This record gives sequence, structure tokens and C-alpha cells, in this order.
Amino acid sequence: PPHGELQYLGQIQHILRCGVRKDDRTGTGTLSVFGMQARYSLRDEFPLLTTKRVFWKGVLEELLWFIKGSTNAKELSSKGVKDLGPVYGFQWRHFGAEYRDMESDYSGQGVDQLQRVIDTIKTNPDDRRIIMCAWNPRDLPLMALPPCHALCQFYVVNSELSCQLYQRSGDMGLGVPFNIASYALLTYMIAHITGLKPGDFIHTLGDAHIYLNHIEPLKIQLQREPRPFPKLRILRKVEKIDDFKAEDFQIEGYNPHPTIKME
Amino acid sequence: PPHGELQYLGQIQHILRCGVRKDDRTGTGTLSVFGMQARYSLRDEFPLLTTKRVFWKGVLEELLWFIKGSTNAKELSSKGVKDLGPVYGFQWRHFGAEYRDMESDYSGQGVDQLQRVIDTIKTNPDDRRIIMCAWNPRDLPLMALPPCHALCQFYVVNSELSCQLYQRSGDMGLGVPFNIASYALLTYMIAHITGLKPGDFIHTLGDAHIYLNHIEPLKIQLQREPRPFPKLRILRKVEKIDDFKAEDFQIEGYNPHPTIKME
Repeated sequence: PPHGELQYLGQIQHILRCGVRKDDRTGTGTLSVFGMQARYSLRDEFPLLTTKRVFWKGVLEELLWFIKGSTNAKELSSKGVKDLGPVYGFQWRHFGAEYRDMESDYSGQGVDQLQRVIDTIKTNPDDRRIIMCAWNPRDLPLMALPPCHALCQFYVVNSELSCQLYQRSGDMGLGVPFNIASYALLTYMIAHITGLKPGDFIHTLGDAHIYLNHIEPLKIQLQREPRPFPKLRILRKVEKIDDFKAEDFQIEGYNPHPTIKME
Repeated sequence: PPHGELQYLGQIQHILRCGVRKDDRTGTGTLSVFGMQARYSLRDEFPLLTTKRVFWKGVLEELLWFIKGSTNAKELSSKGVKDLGPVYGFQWRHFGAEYRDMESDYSGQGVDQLQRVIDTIKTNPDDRRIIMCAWNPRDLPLMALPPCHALCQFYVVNSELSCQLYQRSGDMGLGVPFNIASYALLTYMIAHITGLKPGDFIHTLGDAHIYLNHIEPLKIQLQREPRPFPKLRILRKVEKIDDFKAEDFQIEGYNPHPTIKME
């Protein structure tokens, strides 16, 4: 079968070739294509991109921090990756709650979107509503009922857990490789907790774009040949999504080309 | 260039070939694939499928009814297509409003999602938040903050308006061809009102499925060759989305294979 990373590289190449100039909200230029999708198998491999080195430890640490529901920057800066307001973690665990402090106690305030996804997979694996949403926090005060920045839809069939992430815009150079790994990791965790095998990660974008200053590095990244994806091992049987810790995970066989600094 | 309907037919054929058995919430069986996408040009053609006859008049009438914000069934039954509660129209025009009657006056109650999409395209065409959402009404009383059934994200670049519809599940036999036409029509209307040319319609699904009783008819539909898509003419300069009427639209050059009854 063809290497899963070829989709990411085909998408870069399609944007370079067919993308149209468009400014982002700071008036910084991009090449843009609207509507893209890629599917990465999670079956016995883990889609941590190999045409550049992806900061796996930051992917893992940031996801655990989101899952703990934290809005404290220093809780992520101390584990080593560098009050944020109602960031993704707060919205995953306390959705719709009126945000106050980063110290405040939020037990049973708002909808726990993430536990609801896991509970729905256990009570009804066929459910077509196994969906979590996140907001860009800067949109919250801008208007009533602002639209979501991203949604994850989960799906189970034949003991396999799949996830589709829809993001209204995707920074192909910097954000995309990192998010492929984050949400593939979230799928692996949720699969492990609900007793399922990881299936596919489907990544869908609205405005898929490349920043102008990333074109040159991506052109070079495009000549590199992917190496077989690594595997992700979970080392301990874990019961609750809140119990995972960084040391429960081991990336095995990761053999990337060198780091590319974008920006 | 290849005919746009080949994507729909390739998707059917991929589901027949690779789809997995899965039950829907009434325990009725389907063949299912998770995560699909197709893009249909709207530039000088209109994606009304030709491998079967699509009930265009019902597509048009139902969309005008949604846009008028109506929750009265007889307002759609009298124009000829056969109190519904807070259906799609009410959510498009009066989003987040506490639903009462179908007779009740809702002027300035809730967010007008549809006018907000049109106003945002006029005030900031680059905006990455040009998004409307709809809910399956049966989900509304089921839990707090239930997930959306579908979202439309719009996108403008080089005077062209594109739309991406994400639906958490797609009935490929009955609902999909009809929705391709409805949302392509919504794009044409919004383009016309904002002075833009229609771009692409991107249709993205979570659970793309075929009901078991539709397999045979779709197998036959698969041997039919698409004919060039028709065009859609808008006959009058229209100013406000509320002013369109059925007679402002003419489908031209529509040459379909025969009707297939599904179900």
C-alpha cells in the first residue's frame, strides 16, 4: 500500500501548484486552496510525519494538558514545551461554563465533551453524534454564538475507532503535521480506554494554506522520501482518560529526516 | 476535464466495494464508509445529477422555505412537494431563539446565521469564520449542547464564492444527490446577492452510507453515463436573500437518465 505521508506531501504540492494568494487576518500572505481531505491509517502504525522531525514530546505534553482541562500556561512550560483564558482544554472538559480564573474549581460545571464522547462509544458505538467541538478563544467575545474552529467526529465499526477532524483552516507548514499527530494520539487514547483498535484518522480542511515564508522550506521537504511510520505503544492498561501520563507512551521506530524550522 | 458526477458514482462504488455493515438508529442496515469528500465546480454548470432524475422543483421550493425561516409544513405542501418544530429554516434565521409556535413572530430573535454569512462576505471576504450550522431537531431535547448535524463553511477568493458542506452522516442513495443540488443552489443565491461568481461546492461526510434496499438500484444507476451538467440561470437582479422566488430560477439544458425510486 502507498505511504500515508504521500497525502500530506501531495497536498502541499497541490497548494504550491494551484493555490491562490490570500491574506490572513494580520494581512500576511498565503497560498490557499479551499476543501481538502487526507486519511491516515492508525492500524499498527502511527502517522508522525518523517519528512521532517516533529516535536513528539510537545505533541504528547500539550494533549495531556488539554485533557487535564488546564488554562495555566506554566503547567505546560514546566514539563518543557513553551492564564490563557478558555483554551481548548477548558472547552473539552467544561464546555459552555462561564469562564472565571485558571485557579477556579470547575468540578461538574459545563458539559464534559470528552467524557461524553467516551461514554457514548460505550453506550452506543453506532451513534452518529459522537462529536466534540473547540473554539478559537479570541472569537468568544466577538459576536453571539460564534462558529467553532474545529470539530472531531468519532466513529466505531468492527471494534475499530476512527476520528475525523474538521478544521475551518489549516496552516499546512506548521500546524498540520503537529495536529495530525495530536489527534491521531487522541484517537489512540480513546480507543485504549473504550477497548477498541485505532482505525483511521481523517483530516479535513476548509482553508488549507501555506504561509509565503514557508514555501522554500516545503519545496525542499517535498524531495524527501518518507520512511515507514513509527508505532506508538501504550505501556500500561489505563482506565480513565484522566489517568494517562506522558510515561505511558512510547514512540518506537521513529526515523525522520532532519528538523525544518518554519517561520 | 472529467465529469463532476463521476465523484458521486466513484463514492457509491467505493462504498459497495469497501463499505462495512452498520445499523442506523432504527436498527436498519447500511453499508458504511467513514470520511469522504467530493468537489463539484459551479463555474458555468450546476451539479444537478443526471444519472437519475432529481426533483429540482422540490430542491428549489424546500430551500426557499428554509430561507423564509418557516416551521409550517403546509407552507411547503401547498407549493407542491409533500408545525414541524425548530427545523432548519428556524435555525438558519433565528439561531438560539427559544422556539414557541409556527405562527409566532420572531423578528430580531436569535442570530440570523444566514444574513450574518452574507454580511461577513461583504465586510470581510477573507474571514475564516463564514460558517452556518444546523441541528437535527430531534437532538435538541436529548442532552445539553448537542452536536450540529451539518455545517456550511463559505470561502471567497478572486471574486468567487465557494461552499463546503460537512454532514456528520450522508444517505448516499436518497439524501446526497438532493443535498448536492440544495447547497449548490444556496451558493448560487449567496453569490448572486454578494456580487460574486459561484466557485466550488465541496461535500464532506462523516458516515457516508448506503441503505441495504438501495444497493440494487444504485448498482444499475452505476452503469449510466452522466450527461453534461445543466446550467442554472438567475433571471432577475435580486438584492436580498429574502426576495428570491421560485420563478427567478431556470434550469437549462437538464438531460437526465430516468427516475430511480429509492426505498
